[PDB]
Amino acid sequence: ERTRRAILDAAMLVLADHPTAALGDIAAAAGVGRSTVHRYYPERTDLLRALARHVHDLSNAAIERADPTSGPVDAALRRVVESQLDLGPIVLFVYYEPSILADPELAAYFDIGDEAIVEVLNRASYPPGWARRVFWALMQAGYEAAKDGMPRHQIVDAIMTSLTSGIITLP
Amino acid sequence: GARERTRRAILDAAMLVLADHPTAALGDIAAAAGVGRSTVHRYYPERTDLLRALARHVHDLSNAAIERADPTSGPVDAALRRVVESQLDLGPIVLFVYYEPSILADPELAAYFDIGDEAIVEVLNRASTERYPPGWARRVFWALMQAGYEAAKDGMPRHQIVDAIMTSLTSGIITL
Ligand SMILES: Nc1ccc2cc3ccc(N)cc3nc2c1
Repeated sequence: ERTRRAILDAAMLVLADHPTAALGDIAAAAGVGRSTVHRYYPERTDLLRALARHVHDLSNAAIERADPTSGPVDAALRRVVESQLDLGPIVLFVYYEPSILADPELAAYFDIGDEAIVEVLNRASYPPGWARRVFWALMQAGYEAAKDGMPRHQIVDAIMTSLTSGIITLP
Repeated sequence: GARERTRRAILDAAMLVLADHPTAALGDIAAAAGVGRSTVHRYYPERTDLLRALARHVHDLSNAAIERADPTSGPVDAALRRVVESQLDLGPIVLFVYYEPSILADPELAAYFDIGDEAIVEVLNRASTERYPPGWARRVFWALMQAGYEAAKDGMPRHQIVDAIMTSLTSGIITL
């Protein structure tokens, strides 16, 4: 379990910045040899799908830790947003690398975990499930802004304002 | 000519096939284009070459579509709606190519995507009575567009997606 964790953390750290990195680069960052990675993940796709699952699990833990239904909605959503942003740009990688969510099993797993965020967005309230889509869309813009080196506070403010007001105001 | 037509056939086949089968082999795309694997390799020697070409082509379509929407004609709300429609109509292949410069670590493709990418921002800013960090509006627009492509794969009707994107841009989703 420790070695598996070292490998997946190294994959997160490395692929977030260098999405085409060799398995050698990932092994080195984990403090292990290539054969080690191979023993757990025979093919790159194996590693990438394990990585995705691990990232989703960390995302779900951060949601539970943020405790979205506890206390005032504004402060609660900010806790959620801050801790999702702390995952970093690996999230963009996992959602956009074509071979990852192409697996139907993993795609189904990915649909599970954000029910409490949806509750809170519902409480503070559009086609079916649109609000949920918009929230994660704003999160996506947030990850890209973080990628540009924008400070977490300003991203969180931009997301919260976008949730309540959108980005333009029509005459 | 023949080569131009063949190139367009391969790209058009890639746009359809990869939107539903993101891991499809180059040979599978060849078959969908009605050409031999041998022929496809004279156009794109490796799959990754086709992926970069497709991404260029889609960015091209995106630019032509914004132009075709006459983004500055008439009431700004109706104009913005035309722009949204124009991009929604590109289809779910946009989900495949959006983050591709990053995915492929291809700064050249990133530079390609840059060209024309301020027009949407001009359209948004000139439809707004107020004044967010650099690039925020652009990124939100495209994130919402992709929520749109996803909703569309999930059976949401075009007109309803356009209404939702428009409402999200101009008013958000919650009240605190
Ligand atoms: N673009 C999207 C769409 C739906 C999503 C659903 C999620 C559920 C749980 C979780 N931890 C993260 C999620 N991220 C999503 C991102």
